[PDB]
Amino acid sequence: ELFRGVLHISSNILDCANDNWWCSMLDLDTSDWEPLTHSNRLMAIYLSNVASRLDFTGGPLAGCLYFFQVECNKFEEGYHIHVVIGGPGLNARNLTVCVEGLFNNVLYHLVNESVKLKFLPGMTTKGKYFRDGEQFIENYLMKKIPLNVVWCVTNIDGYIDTCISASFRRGACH
Repeated sequence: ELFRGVLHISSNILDCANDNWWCSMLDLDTSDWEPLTHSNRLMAIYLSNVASRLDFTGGPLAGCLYFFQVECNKFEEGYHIHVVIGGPGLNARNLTVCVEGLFNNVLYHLVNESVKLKFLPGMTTKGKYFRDGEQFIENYLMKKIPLNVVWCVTNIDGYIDTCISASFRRGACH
């Protein structure tokens, strides 16, 4: 059903933030989260920005189900976005180009320097794109606790609210 992939965000990209990134007007509901500040807020804004444009997007990404999770790199500085997405217009021949276009088109608006994110899809043993994204969400992504997971966006019923709920994420762990 749902594809899987990762985008890496080096810390150099955060340094190039312009006023459009900082002066974001969108609401980050941290009523059940850790305080989002500095680059964690910048990445939460970016992830919320990409989802916002996606909810009313057209083309192959219209009518798609998505679940994006930005997390801190486990051993280094920087972040990585776990990307789970799937839909009628979305197939293996355009998945990479659609995901890279979507995330980069938003990022261009928010930075001072020329940057590009590279999408790397999860591959099976035979090189075919993985399609176990919903179970990846359930068994792994939703079992992260902030601020290991920094922010999260989704349009899938059930995760629409639980995904940014620290108390619910601790339930999926236990």
